[PDB]
Amino acid sequence: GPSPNLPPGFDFTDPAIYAERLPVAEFAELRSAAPIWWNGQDPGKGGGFHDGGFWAITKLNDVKEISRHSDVFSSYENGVIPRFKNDIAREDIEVQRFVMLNMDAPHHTRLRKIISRGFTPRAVGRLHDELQERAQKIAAEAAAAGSGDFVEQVSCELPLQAIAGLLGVPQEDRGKLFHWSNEMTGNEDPEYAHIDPKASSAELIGYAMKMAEEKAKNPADDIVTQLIQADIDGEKLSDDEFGFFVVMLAVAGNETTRNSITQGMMAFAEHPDQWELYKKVRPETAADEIVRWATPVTAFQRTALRDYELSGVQIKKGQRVVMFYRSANFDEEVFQDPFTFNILRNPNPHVGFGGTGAHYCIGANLARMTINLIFNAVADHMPDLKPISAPERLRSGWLNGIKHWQVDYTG
Ligand code: HEM
Ligand SMILES: CCOC(=O)c1cc2cc(-c3ccncc3)ccc2n1CCN1CCOCC1
Repeated sequence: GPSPNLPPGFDFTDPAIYAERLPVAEFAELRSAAPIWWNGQDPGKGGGFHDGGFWAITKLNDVKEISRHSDVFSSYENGVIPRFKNDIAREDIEVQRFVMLNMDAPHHTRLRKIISRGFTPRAVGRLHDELQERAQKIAAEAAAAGSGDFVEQVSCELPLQAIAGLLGVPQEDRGKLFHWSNEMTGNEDPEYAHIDPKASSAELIGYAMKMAEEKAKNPADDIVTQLIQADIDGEKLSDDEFGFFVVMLAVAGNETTRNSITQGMMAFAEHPDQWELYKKVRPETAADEIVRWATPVTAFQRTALRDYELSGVQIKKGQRVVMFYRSANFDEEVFQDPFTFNILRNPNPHVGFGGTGAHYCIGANLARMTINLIFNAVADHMPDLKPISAPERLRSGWLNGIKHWQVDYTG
């Protein structure tokens, strides 16, 4: 049929778009008129990839099919981040293959099995009481300030305290850990143009290898002991593997959950009836609707290892496919009234945590618990908060970020 009604040269990974808005109408146009669509990229404008473009994947069922078929659609070949600075060196993309996220089987399979010791339901549930205490304090301290930046005073700290608590990081080191974590993303935004994620990664790995050495000497009530201890078949994280895991956690669990909190509260501000129902019932289904609505990871990519026919479209070996979770989470064929914010939506088969498959977010339930604890604390301590001014968005081609949002906690 006809081509989609998009501006000439539109690129759905363009950071200049996301600094201003989510391209919600453009995604809906692809879903209607071209659900799998070749997004061409001009020479030098591919965000670190130099292959002419990629396939835009806009439907939830296609996102799931790609995610299940990891034997064909590789994470390792080009990594899963679909946009960097246009001048990034290929070596700086390939160095990212040392984190589990950018590995294929069998290397990913081994690493995932070991790391799963650190994300058992018991390990995550063991954080519930401390994270609930920290959430209440964060909301109380924010409310006491009267007004301020909701992103910084409500959204930022609890995700970072969740990473620190999972890892057993001493309190005197958590300032350093949070700094390194915050220096890992956003470097295409002018506000963060001076951050040095390579230097931060190196500092994190060095810190993490020292922690691995020390925690072998004395096991503690952390997951670190379970990670670096050989099983019957001698499987464990080496010290440097633990380091690359910490680098991966510092990124994976920080600005993702943060942006679900900020955009969850933005949704509540825009849907007062849902906020009144939340305060009354406190339904934990709200966390999944908040993740669906916030879709903190706009997109991850894969690379075809062989020719593959997807929904009538011939994907060719070597081509990239970009899974736009932000489109799939509003797919009219899957969700009843996708553009209604409904905190009771159940079941909620969103792909905010990815499509079901080998790389499905291992921190999904830790993320949901963090969200539920902070929004209970917000409801307890600042039930009448009202926005002061519009959110400032993050210039990124794959992360859907809010840098700042002024709020009157008093109302
Ligand atoms: C709302 C918050 C979060 C969102 C939206 C999110 C989203 C995602 C997505 C989209 C993926 C890729 C899934 C795929 O490719 O199929 C992923 C993977 C991953 N996430 Fe999360 N995540 C969140 C929170 C967290 C937290 C809190 C942690 C840990 C503290 C975490 C750890 C990981 C790890 C380790 C992976 C890699 C898994 C693998 O490659 O096998 N995430 N996440
Ligand atoms: C060798 C250092 O490992 C990285 O670098 C790295 C890890 C990482 C993890 C995620 C991630 C996001 C969401 N869920 C799970 C994982 C995303 C990006 C990641 N990176 C790349 C950092 N980049 C920043 C700027 O440019 C250099 C690369």
